[PDB]
Amino acid sequence: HWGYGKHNGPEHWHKDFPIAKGERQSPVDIDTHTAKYDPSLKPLSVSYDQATSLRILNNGHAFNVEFDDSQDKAVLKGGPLDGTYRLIQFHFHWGSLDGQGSEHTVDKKKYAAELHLVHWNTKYGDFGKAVQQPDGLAVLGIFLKVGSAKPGLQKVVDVLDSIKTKGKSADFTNFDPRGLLPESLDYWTYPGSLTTPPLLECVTWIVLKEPISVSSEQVLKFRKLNFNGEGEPEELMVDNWRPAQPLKNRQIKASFK
Ligand SMILES: CCCSc1ccc(S(N)(=O)=O)cc1
Ligand SMILES: CCCSc1ccc(S(N)(=O)=O)cc1
Ligand SMILES: [Zn+2]
Repeated sequence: HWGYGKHNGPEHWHKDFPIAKGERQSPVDIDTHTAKYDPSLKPLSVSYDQATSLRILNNGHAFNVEFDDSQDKAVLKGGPLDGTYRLIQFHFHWGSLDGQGSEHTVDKKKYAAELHLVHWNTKYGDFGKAVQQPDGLAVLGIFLKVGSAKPGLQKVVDVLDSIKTKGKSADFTNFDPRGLLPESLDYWTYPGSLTTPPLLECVTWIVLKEPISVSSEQVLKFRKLNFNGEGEPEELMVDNWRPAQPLKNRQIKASFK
């Protein structure tokens, strides 16, 4: 099965998921000088006041914090979007070292990690139908740099020891994802894909310019997770990022400057 190793990592994915070589794959390098300021872009509207987290899961690739998406509760709208997108889960990608881990890059800069808040377009009724559509998902991407701790992250960090290995889950209620946002909602946007198999070309990417800071100790705890299941040989969950893919026929637009 696919993963992030030498034998099953990003360069192999195309053999099971040939869309890996498609026309709108993610992530990409954001060349900030060539990104077009678009005065028609609206402010992003992030409405997470009624978000209801339920559980956190080690899926063998990353961990997902899941939300009840059965009502209209935690929604993303505006920005480049038409319509209303409901939060279903967030997860991260991170490195073995502070100098790598993000999926998107900014003028070839890698960040230590990248947060993905995944939302599906309510016009398609549920997530599984949304991923079959070109405007099915909106993923809000936020870079992480190492510096001062992110206090709103610590509840996630502390639960990680209970989901160390593939397939473990733990109740995770009352987690407020507003505590993971930077101060500014200035962003870049472009059309792309899921960054893991099945690599479906269903995502409007919205990547915030301002990173959040997390501490060295917080990222260290991400790196103690394991890609293996309980009772199998330990493989630290590190370097679970896909490298930048060809931009092909796409324009990255900026909401700012
Ligand atoms: C059960 C592991 C078989 S080896 C292998 C299987 C699948 C992949 S893929 N194309 O990355 O999904 C890569 C390596
Ligand atoms: C369709 C099953 C995969 S769900 C899924 C896979 C990848 C992402 S990502 N890393 O945000 O593009 C978001 C959701
Ligand atoms: Zn992701």
